[PDB]
Amino acid sequence: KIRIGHGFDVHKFGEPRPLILCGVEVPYETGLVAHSDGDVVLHAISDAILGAMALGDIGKHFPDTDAAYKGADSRVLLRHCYALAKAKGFELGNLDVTIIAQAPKMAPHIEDMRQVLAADLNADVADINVKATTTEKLGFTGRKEGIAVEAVVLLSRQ
Amino acid sequence: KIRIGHGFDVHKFGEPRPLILCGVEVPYETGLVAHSDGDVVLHAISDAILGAMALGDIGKHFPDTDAAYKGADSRVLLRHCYALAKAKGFELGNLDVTIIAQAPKMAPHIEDMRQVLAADLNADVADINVKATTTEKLGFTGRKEGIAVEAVVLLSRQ
Amino acid sequence: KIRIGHGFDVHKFGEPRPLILCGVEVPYETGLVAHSDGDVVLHAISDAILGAMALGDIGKHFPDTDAAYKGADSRVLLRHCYALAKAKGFELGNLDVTIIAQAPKMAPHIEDMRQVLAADLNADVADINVKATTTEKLGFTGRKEGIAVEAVVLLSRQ
Ligand SMILES: CC(C)=CCC/C(C)=C/CC/C(C)=C/COP(=O)(O)OP(=O)(O)O
Ligand SMILES: [Co+2]
Ligand SMILES: [Co+2]
Ligand SMILES: [Co+2]
Ligand SMILES: [Zn+2]
Ligand SMILES: [Zn+2]
Ligand SMILES: [Zn+2]
Repeated sequence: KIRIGHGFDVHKFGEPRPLILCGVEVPYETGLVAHSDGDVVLHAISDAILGAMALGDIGKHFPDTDAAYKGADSRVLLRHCYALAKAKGFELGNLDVTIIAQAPKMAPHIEDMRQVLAADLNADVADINVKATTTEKLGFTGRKEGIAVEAVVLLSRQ
Repeated sequence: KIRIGHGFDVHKFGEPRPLILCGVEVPYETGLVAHSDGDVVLHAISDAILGAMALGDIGKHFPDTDAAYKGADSRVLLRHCYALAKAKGFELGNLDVTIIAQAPKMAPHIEDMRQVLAADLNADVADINVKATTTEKLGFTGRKEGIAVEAVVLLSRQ
Repeated sequence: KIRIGHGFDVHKFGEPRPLILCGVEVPYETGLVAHSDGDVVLHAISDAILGAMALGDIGKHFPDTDAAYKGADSRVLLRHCYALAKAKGFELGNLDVTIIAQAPKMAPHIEDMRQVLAADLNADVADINVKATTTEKLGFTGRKEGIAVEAVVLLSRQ
């Protein structure tokens, strides 16, 4: 059995702290506003994994009303979601992620991001893709208000 | 054979009628503007199912220019789409849906929404996921101008 | 083995040149700004194919800093991407594309667009779907500032 999932997340720029994206610190003038560490990339991937498994979403599992998650490293959340999939007998088929951001430039960090995911998903990096595009100065990402991320995943029984 | 589909839909708030989302009435000051009942969630799912089967989209099947479909119940339209899939020998593998909205609050309604889909797709609820995220006040969804939905589906032969 | 991919692209209107979408000239008062011919539909599909194969994105393979791609017909880029998949032992399972645009009207062009893809992907048109939706005058698409495209693909080992 193969199961599909989709994730989507957005956070706004403006938090004076390191910009951590897909577990990688990317140099920038500001960071992302969030309850947790603000890793919008890992959140979208986590929601895709929960989604594929019909386990709801990260708002259910890791609520922003709970101080337990304040400033949390989002790799902990990602690993929890993947562990739920593994406990149900599934593993990664393949993952494809699209970072939608006007800045910063993602290209120098893509490989480091793929390696974070290979480690946390106990996967071959050949089964993991991270991409980036701008929206050519259009919309909220084009105005540098924040970053959006889309992810799709296939999980397979084993 | 397994086949993938993707749906995306948006409607604007402002129509003085019940807000029906994934077949569930959610309390809100206004409803969604559309030719049919405005159920942006079922529309996106419908387009994902039509899309997986290479049958076009809801604009083709249930045209905005067509009086038959003025105020149409979107559960009826979803079931039309799924019946076309079944006629081609396919059934639901699994479905994951992402509601993108600042308001209303979706969490209290998720399970009711899943149960609507399990009934309308004659499917096990374990194969159906409905998620929601805000965009942290960014973009037209973040400003409560309307609601966006993304959906992905896998259909399998039998 | 089956592999999933997702692509997303946006370009802004305002280049005085033919509007080429999914390889098809669509009448409109202006075209799209881009380094290549600006075919946002083929770019998104290309990124889905690269993504499924974990080969990065069109920014990596066809950089905008490189004059070799200036004005390039985006069918060349799509064919390169698909050829990489074929070289790795994969072929099209099925493809579903969503053009997100307030104008121009896509419906008259959908079948021509599908035929471009059936040719370039050496595929049966029954495995190829192209959809369109508006965002009901919301956001940058709704304001007719540009066009966005989402695509999902399933590739299967040959
Ligand atoms: C946010 C979202 C649903 C992203 C999914 C992919 C995407 C950007 C699709 C194109 C249509 C869209 C939702 C545009 C957003 O305009 P905007 O909200 O950026 O416009 P505005 O703030 O300039 O009105
Ligand atoms: Co979120
Ligand atoms: Co629509
Ligand atoms: Co792009
Ligand atoms: Zn988040
Ligand atoms: Zn609709
Ligand atoms: Zn492009």
